[PDB]
Amino acid sequence: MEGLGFAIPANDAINIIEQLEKNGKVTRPALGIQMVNLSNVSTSDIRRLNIPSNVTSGVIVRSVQSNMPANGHLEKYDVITKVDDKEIASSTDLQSALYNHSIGDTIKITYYRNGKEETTSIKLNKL
Repeated sequence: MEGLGFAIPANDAINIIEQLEKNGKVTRPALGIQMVNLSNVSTSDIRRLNIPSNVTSGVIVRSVQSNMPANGHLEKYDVITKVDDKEIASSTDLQSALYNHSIGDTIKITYYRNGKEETTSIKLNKL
């Protein structure tokens, strides 16, 4: 009967020489990806897509960082047409808007590959 354990925390070497002023975690947010509009939102992009109407053209990735998200979540081209339930057209427009309002906020990117709809959730890094 009965039972005694330990209830003792980890060791403490105490070896710090910096006051710092920030936090830290395992996985952090990222959004350092370069993209470009299909063609400045033109009729040519419409036919290239399939049969849009509410979107009309969009943005396509052409430079992934460490090919992390492109590893599978998205293709090399990654043609995103929707972002955070919002319509886009130019990488500079969506990038500026995102970095403008809602800092460090999480958004959902919706792209299409060979007529195959594919959406993924990604969190933008603040500061």
